[PDB]
Parts: sequence; C-alpha cells; structure tokens
Amino acid sequence: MRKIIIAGNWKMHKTQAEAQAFLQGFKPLIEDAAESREVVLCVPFTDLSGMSQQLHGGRVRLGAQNVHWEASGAYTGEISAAMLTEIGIHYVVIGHSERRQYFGETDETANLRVLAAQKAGLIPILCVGESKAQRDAGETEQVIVDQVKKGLVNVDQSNLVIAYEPIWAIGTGDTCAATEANRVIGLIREQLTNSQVTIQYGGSVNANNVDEIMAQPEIDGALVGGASLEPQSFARIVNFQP
Amino acid sequence: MRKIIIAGNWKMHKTQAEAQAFLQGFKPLIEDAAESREVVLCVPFTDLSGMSQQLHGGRVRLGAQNVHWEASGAYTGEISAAMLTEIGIHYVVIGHSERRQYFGETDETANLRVLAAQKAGLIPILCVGESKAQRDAGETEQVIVDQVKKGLVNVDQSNLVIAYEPIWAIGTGDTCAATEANRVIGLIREQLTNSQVTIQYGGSVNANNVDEIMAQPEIDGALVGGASLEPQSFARIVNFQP
Ligand code: NA
Ligand code: NA
Repeated sequence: MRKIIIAGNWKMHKTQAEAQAFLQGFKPLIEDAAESREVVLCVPFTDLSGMSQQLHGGRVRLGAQNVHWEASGAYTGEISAAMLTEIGIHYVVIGHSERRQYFGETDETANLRVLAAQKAGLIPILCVGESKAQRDAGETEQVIVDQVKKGLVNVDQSNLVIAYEPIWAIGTGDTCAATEANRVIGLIREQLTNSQVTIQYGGSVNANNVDEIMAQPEIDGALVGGASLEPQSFARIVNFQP
Repeated sequence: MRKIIIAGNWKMHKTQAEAQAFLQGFKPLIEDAAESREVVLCVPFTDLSGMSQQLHGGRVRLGAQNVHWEASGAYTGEISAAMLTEIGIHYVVIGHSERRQYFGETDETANLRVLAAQKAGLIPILCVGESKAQRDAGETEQVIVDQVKKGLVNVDQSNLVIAYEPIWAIGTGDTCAATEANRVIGLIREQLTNSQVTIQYGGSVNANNVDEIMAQPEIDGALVGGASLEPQSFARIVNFQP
C-alpha cells in the first residue's frame, strides 16, 4: 500500500506567532486521523525552528519550501540541506511552479535540489505541471513526461514524492477533474522505476473535493495551498473520508 | 558625516551551530571597535532568530539576504518583510548579483523588494553592478545609471544603502581598483537626491585591501563575502585603519 501524504503548502504566509496560533487550533483536530496518514506542514524558512519545537514527538512533520543544490557556497539568499537537517525537518518542496515562474527554477536545477535533499535524508516533494497554453495545445503528456525524466536523473525513487500540480489549477479555484488528475498521475507512475512512489495532486484542493480526489486509484495524497492556511480547513482535508 | 557600514554577506554558509561558533570568536574582537562603525552580519534565514538571541545589547546588527516584495501570498519559498521584522533584524540585502544571475531577479523586482523592506522599517542594501561583458564593452556607467534609476523608483533615499559590486570582482579575488570603485561610486552618488546615502563597495574585499578601499572619499563601507566567513578576517575589516 502506497503512503498517504497530506501536505500543506503555506507558501509565503504566517509569522512565527501566526504559525503558533495555527498549531494551537490544528493539533486537536487531527489527533484521531488514521495513524498511517502522513501529515506535513511546508512552512517558511523562518517558521521551521519554532514549529519544530512545538511539534517534537507529535505526528505532524515539517517541510521546507525550497533547498539549494550545493552544500554551501556563493548563493546569496539560498538555504542548504545542512541548514534544514540541523532543525530536524523531514520534507522539502522542490520545483514548485511559483519558483519556475518567477525565480528561475529549471527542470535541471529542480533535479539538482532533489539530489541534494535526498543525500541529506530529506524527503523531496518534486512538483511538475503543465501550463494552460501547454494543456490547450495538447501538450500535457509530453511536458509532464519531460519534467519527470529531467527531474529524476540519478534520483532515488525509494525516497521521493511527486506532486502533479497543473499550473492553471494553482490558486485559481479551477480544480482539475479528479479523473483527469488520475489519468496524468497514472502517466507519471508509468515513467517510474518504483511504482510505489507517493504521487499527490495539487491545485485548488479544498475540504469539499479532497474525498473525491483521494478516491482516485492513482492518487496518494494532496499538496494543499490556500486551503491549508487555516486549521479547520486543513484538518478536514487531513481527515478525508473514508 | 555619512554612516560607515561594514557588512558581512555570509551567503549560503553556516548552520546555527557554525553561526554560534563564529559569534564566540567574533564578539571579543570588535568589542572595542569605533562606535561610529556599523557592523552587520547578513546571514541565512535559518540563522536569524538564533543569532538575534545571542546579540541583544551588543553592537552587531543582523541582516537577511533577501525579502519578497509582497506582504504575503503565493510565492513558495519566499520570506516576507513581516517574517523578518518579527525577529527584529535591521538590514536586508536586496538585488544581489547571485539572485539576478540564478534566481530571476530583475531591476524591477529588486526595486519592489526595496520598497517592501522600507515600508516595514528594514534598512535595504540595494546591490548594483556590471558584468565583465559590460565592463569590457565600456558600458559600466550606463549600466549602473540604469540599475540605480530602476532600483530606486519611489524609494526613500533617507533609509537606503547601496552596494556597488562589479560582478567580475565577486568571489574571484579580482578586486576592483580602489580609485575605480571610488569613481563609479561617485557616479552613483551623483544620481541620488540624497547625497548622504551610505554607498559600499563589494567584491573581494579582504583584510589587506579594506584600508585602501575605505580611504577613498566616496566609499562609506564594504559588503564582504568570503572574507566575512571567519572572525579574525572580518574583525580586521571592521577595524580598518587609515
Ligand atoms: Na487514492
Ligand atoms: Na571613505
């Protein structure tokens, strides 16, 4: 059985004080979620250490939202794997569409970041997804296959999460049809050498479509943006039925 | 007199443990430094909170190495001004050439980040600098004029530091001649409405050229990369002599 992973991508939200208030409201709500479900909060760099303290010994895992591909060096503004493992966090989001759109991320640098994360013992969540223009031009399959191939060069597929996030579904409320997400995620799984990789859907997941999305046989989890920002919403997604 | 500011840009170096060890060796060496000299360490996001607790009541100020231009939002991996001011830090490096080279920074986004830092009460250090290609083409002056103009739209020039870092001098050991840094920095100062702005030189500053660089009439400080990584080196740069 593949691992179920419900991950919240806070993006650029929440001071440490706001993160603490979230956790005050969130921890009681997921106490009885099935123990086998992995719950991850992927939070700003400046929230990691404080939240690490508040979560130690509990079930909730922390993720960073980026990591650089070198161990150290002349990359002003970047955070290294060693900085993250010192805090003891478990996950890192890599290759998110917003870093490809705005901040120069390529398939090649995404791959290198994944490798750096793995060698440090972090669990990478590699994000892939086609644009509206690519989808409209009929290019989804080719784009996704190429992002997966380039993203996974030399990557250990026993320590890997993939999130399919069609770019047009991110933050728009235009959730991808669950059967179409299943279709593309099935195509991703076909490219893999380890078919047991957890593959998530992301893109306007909310408490009212999580059940339907998780009901798809190829889909093993969700990377949740806006609906992960408040406790009750994210808890209902963690507590998806059945 | 303009404010003298000696800033260390650690770039992607130092875990919290390594940052703590640096401060142990560094604090004794600048205890008696001239009180008029502002000493700044610009450190990775994950070191800011821990170092801040070790620095209360001291003279050493902290800077971050980036900040985003929006207060919050869908910018996975980015840190907002509110996240930094919560920690209480004083400075932020903006528009460093490494962000422009690798991570999609433009003059326009550097400007917007400067505005965000200022509105939060952070002191921005805006980095400008020409490439080797632009330098060899005789385009330094036009390039710098353009970066300063675009970088400073709507910017409060009473809360502003500029670092001139010719790109070919960064991390190479090819330090720009002091009188040439002085010449270009004079041209920068001519473009400002507030002539009292602190303008730093950056690019292979070390303990053996800091005296000559600081003696130039237009140069008010230094943004120091590799030579800020260990305490004895950086202290001698803080303790520059006539
Ligand atoms: Na499923
Ligand atoms: Na001077």
